[PDB]
Amino acid sequence: MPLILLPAVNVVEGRAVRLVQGKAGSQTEYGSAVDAALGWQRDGAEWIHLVDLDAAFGRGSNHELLAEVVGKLDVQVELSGGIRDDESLAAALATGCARVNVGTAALENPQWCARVIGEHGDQVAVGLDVQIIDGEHRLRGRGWETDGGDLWDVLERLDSEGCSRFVVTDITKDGTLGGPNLDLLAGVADRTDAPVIASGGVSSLDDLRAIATLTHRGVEGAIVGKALYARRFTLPQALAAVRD
Ligand SMILES: NC(=O)c1ncn([C@@H]2O[C@H](COP(=O)(O)O)[C@@H](O)[C@H]2O)c1N/C=N\CC(=O)[C@H](O)[C@H](O)COP(=O)(O)O
Repeated sequence: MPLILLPAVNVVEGRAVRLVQGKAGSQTEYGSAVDAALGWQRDGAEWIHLVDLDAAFGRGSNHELLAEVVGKLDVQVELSGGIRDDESLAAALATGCARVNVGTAALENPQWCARVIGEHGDQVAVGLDVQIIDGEHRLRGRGWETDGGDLWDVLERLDSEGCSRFVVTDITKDGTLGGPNLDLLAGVADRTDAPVIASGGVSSLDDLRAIATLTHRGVEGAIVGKALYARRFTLPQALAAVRD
């Protein structure tokens, strides 16, 4: 199957935004989150990667608006941000979303995370957001403010636990239009049979073709934010590119 494309809708105060390397001072904005989501659906999206960035940064919630978005969409939503306990996991799932991503809690609450992987299966994926410095692949939590440990040790543990899916970001590529980190993606994909979703850095249709070349190694899809919002290319171009 071709690479699945997931347009990102990253929500700050109800708006679709992007950041450069997850840093608040670099925020660009693209309208209402609901209009963004509906637009990508109109354009052909199979999936929306819907992120509550206020919740990821521990500074607020867009949960009600995200529930509205999920409810209005016909297509599948992968929902994340703030999903750190039983209450917030249930609230997320109660929206009717297809699945969630857990970030911080995989780092800080491994037992909880293992429990929810166990109970929820394919509805729970883990986001592995990686900052690589001098070869050290570190996970980042809490809106990428915190250190969450070594990627490979955590990946190994999650994989052992049965984690359904991993959503992998090179944080230093996220929002940069600098290209995906294909090394990191292949590295993760080669260490798990669980599907991997590539997130961050896409800058061109050729970047998507490049990620597509990894589908056989288990890279199932790619999340695309800035290239779409900035109108580097269109969704149908992208959908067509991954089938070249
Ligand atoms: N500081 C951040 O920006 C950030 N911090 C956490 N998350 C996510 O918050 C959730 C974890 O929350 P929690 O720990 O569980 O509360 C997880 O999903 C974290 O992965 C972020 N999402 C970043 N990009 C969002 C995205 O969708 C890009 O648009 C996409 O990579 C495309 O990038 P592009 O434009 O194409 O380069």
